[PDB]
Amino acid sequence: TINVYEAEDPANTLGGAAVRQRDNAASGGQYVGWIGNGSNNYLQFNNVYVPQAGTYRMVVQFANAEVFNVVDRYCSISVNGGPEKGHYFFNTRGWNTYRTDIIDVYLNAGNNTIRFYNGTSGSYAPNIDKIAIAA
Ligand SMILES: [Ca+2]
Ligand SMILES: [Mg+2]
Repeated sequence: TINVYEAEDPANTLGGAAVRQRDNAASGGQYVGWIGNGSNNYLQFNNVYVPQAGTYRMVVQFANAEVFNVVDRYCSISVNGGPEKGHYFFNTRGWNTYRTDIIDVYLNAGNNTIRFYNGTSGSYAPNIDKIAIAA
């Protein structure tokens, strides 16, 4: 681990309906919800800093208890305004149950942005607790 960033960090940008909410079960006692149902309802991590250009592992801590019978939640991930990389996040079976999954990201030396969104009407990303970047 080279850096951890809480979703609710006040440095971050929340668009639209995305919102910081309290959960004692979450890291830092908060998470970001209502990411999705249109690309304007986004979470952007600002100033994700690494010393070297390259591919890193981004460990995402999240909750997803959607049912249709559990289902995955899709999220689009854009690095530095780049093209979306889609990820299907498994079901944690409870909205207060936070697990992790890994997504590879290409970062520049210095500060980077990472945006989480889902542009599909009625479709939501998981709730995001925090991310960690590992070299
Ligand atoms: Ca958190
Ligand atoms: Mg995985």
